Amino acid sequence: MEVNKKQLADIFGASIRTIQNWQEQGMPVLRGGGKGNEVLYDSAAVIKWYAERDAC
Amino acid sequence: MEVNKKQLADIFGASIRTIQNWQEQGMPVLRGGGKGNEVLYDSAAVIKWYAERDAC
Amino acid sequence: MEVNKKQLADIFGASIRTIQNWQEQGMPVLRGGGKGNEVLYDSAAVIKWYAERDAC
Amino acid sequence: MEVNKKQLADIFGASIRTIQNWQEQGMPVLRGGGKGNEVLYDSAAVIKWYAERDAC
Amino acid sequence: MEVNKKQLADIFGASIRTIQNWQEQGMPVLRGGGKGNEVLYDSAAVIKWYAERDAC
Amino acid sequence: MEVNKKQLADIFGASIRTIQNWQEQGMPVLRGGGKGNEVLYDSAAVIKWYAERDAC
Amino acid sequence: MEVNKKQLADIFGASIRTIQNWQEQGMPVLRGGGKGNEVLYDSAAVIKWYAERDAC
Amino acid sequence: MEVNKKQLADIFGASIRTIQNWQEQGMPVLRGGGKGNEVLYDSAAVIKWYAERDAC
Repeated sequence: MEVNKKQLADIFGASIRTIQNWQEQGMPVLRGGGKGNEVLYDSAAVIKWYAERDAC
Repeated sequence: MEVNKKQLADIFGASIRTIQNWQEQGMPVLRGGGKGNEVLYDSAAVIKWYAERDAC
Repeated sequence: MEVNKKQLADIFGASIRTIQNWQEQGMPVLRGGGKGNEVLYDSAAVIKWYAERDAC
Repeated sequence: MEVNKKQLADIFGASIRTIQNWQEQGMPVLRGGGKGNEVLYDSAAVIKWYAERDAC
Repeated sequence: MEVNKKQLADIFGASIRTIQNWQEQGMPVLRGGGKGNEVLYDSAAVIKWYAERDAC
Repeated sequence: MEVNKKQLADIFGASIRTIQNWQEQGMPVLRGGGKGNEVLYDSAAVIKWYAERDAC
Repeated sequence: MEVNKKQLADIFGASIRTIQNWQEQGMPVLRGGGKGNEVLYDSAAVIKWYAERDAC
Repeated sequence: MEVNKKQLADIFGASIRTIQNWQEQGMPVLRGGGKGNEVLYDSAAVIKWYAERDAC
């Protein structure tokens, strides 16, 4: 599902700064409008990204 | 995040049948009652369980 | 007060499925204590949530 | 005992999200460590903090 | 979580004698299965009991 | 690529303050975000903007 | 020897995820300072625990 | 801002030695140069590095 940074953090039971550090490490982001629009995330793709970090 | 089966499925980009199927394999359930009760899930704990299943 | 889903729907004169909607929309839930006892609610907090829905 | 966020949550019959919310409210942390090692908690110290929070 | 007497003491950072005295004062216990299974505890229920001892 | 202020400054071999100064001078921003939203930049767009500014 | 989590994984030829699950299973941990110092391990103590998992 | 070792220490309310020790621990340096070059720092990047050090 479509989530904002705050909603993503809550889904992971994590800090917002925990979210931002993951972004720096190549964590996927969705879209918006270009200046005047919050960063959006696909929870499914973030979960897949989190999982493949330590997949064999 | 505390979510229902439909929400958890949305979060994972999965079918409800996949969530039921994960539960049968031992996926953690947060307070979820029995009868007259919808089940609540810890999205964060289900995500933890997910990654550790094919983790190294 | 400490109420279950049945008691809460009762207090709101609503269907249980309606209570399940409010939960999916972000309505506050207590911390029961695991997959043994039901979801619990704080009636006071649910009322404030209900009221702050169209408080602006 | 020394536990991770998921264990502390299991111990309290709570969500991982509830643990994070408690962390923001001043809930004691044993080994926050540093980005590289997850956060460790003193279950005894968290319980003492929980009990002192709604006590006379 | 489901714990034995030794695990519950460690969770409380306490003496097993401390636990046995809580039992006498009415601290909640789980069930088992006729000769073999030790006394089991719901950590969540025990914390709830610990806190209610002088809650407002 | 989509980067935060620190990453952009790292990419340019510049201080974060120079990035803020470029922002005030009309450097393109990708995700302005709400509050609690960090600012996201398009590295490719900031580079094009950089080259145009003293190009002949 | 005294090692941090990254160092113990390398000693074991393992992922960080593997070390964390062992911790969850009761693998010994040292002490520190209180949220600042990383989790520390006694390699000797950890090896004894690894071996005693199915020593006769 | 771009500041020298003495300025950064003053900004942090810290000893120059602490700054050196943070440098050994991986703290970002801006204009480092070689010899006949004193070290410049991005105060904004050092602050970010500081906060994420014991952040969740």
